[PDB]
Amino acid sequence: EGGPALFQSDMTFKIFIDGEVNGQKFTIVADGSSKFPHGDFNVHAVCETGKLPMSWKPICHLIEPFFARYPDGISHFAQECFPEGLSIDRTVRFENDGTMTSHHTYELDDTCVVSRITVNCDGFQPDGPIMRDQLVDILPNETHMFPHGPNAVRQLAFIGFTTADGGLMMGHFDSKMTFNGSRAIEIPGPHFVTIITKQMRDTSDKRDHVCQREVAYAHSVPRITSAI
Amino acid sequence: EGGPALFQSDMTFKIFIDGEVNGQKFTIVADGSSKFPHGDFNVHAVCETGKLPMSWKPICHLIEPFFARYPDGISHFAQECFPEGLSIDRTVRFENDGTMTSHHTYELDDTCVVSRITVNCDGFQPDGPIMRDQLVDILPNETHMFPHGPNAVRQLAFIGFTTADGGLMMGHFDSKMTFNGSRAIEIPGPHFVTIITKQMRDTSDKRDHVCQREVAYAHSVPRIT
Ligand code: NA
Ligand code: NA
Repeated sequence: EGGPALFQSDMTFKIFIDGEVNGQKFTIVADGSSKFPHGDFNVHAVCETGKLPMSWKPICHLIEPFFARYPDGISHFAQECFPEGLSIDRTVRFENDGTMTSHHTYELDDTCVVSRITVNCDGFQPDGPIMRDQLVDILPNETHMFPHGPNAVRQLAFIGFTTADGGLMMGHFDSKMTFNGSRAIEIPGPHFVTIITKQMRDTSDKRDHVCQREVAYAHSVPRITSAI
Repeated sequence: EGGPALFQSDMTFKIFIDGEVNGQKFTIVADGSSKFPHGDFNVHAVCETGKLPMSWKPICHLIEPFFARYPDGISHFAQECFPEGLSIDRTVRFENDGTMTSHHTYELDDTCVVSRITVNCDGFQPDGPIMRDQLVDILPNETHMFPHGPNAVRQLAFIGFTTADGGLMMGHFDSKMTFNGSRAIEIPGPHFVTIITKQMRDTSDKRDHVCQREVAYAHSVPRIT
């Protein structure tokens, strides 16, 4: 198409995140592999600035939409964007807490996808559960994909995180993916991507790091053909 | 006898809506029925005041969470609320347009659930697709249900409506359902309700007559173990 044809290969990825939270700079490098048919892959992410100043949990969406698994009959926008690439502009606004704003660029180097992300995490509560590292898991969710003009798609999500006291920190996620090239590209109709995420810490790597697994896949719902 | 045991049969409902959009007052009355196991049901609505002064599409969510079909390992909060009843306080904020704020109460009379709702639709664009009636389809959604303390559940959704010119009007839906009793109630863990809606214009004359069908069912999504 021929972006989806490229993704019939096994691929690797590398992510460079330049971040700040409340004025304190951080750097994360991440890398991984994803074999066809994709939709289930791990990432190894390391904080290169010593110790991450906030919970690793909200970093989950920063550390590969083209590795989601799409069925027959839904257009896979992120994959169609290649070989030219795509950018992402994203907001995650946490209730009673700060807002993460990011800019993502993706380029293809043969079968490696290289990602550069700058993120500003501002207005975060120093005595809240993100900065106190009191977030215990990431709730699986049904993200909503929408056409967004001729060259973009918008992803909306409610991303929950369970707190150590058994409460819930809710992030309002709004992400626009934009095609970088001049050709016309097939914009999918409204659909969903289900995303399941889990982070783990091992003795393997001694650096501050997570190993995160994501299962991601697209689906539609049966439409109803009359009101009887 | 309480909760889901009250919903094992065929049931009816009646809805009274007291509304305004940009200060224009309107009244809707609606009824329908829902047969066990529920999850697929019709409503028939009439604007008692004549012509609806806005699109009927954003009214879809006002004109029955207890008629969603719940499977066996998810507690069906809205059913569990009965006989005491349930309230809903809900906002739907539309991008580049108005906000609908509604307050619902639900009461069970035998096998009929009666609903009384006030809605305030404020700040709507007189030249936007809501007020100009240029919304065509209601997109299906995956609404997100969360526990919300020991007596409530919060439902979050992205409710989109396509416009005639192929655009999208997006509503941010935020809704709290609260038990009005003193008994301890089981609060379900995080889950989803899939909702598929279709609205039909009916033979009207003096009053708008609209029919709506909704398929709604709960499901809960993998975890990684
Ligand atoms: Na499509
Ligand atoms: Na449950």
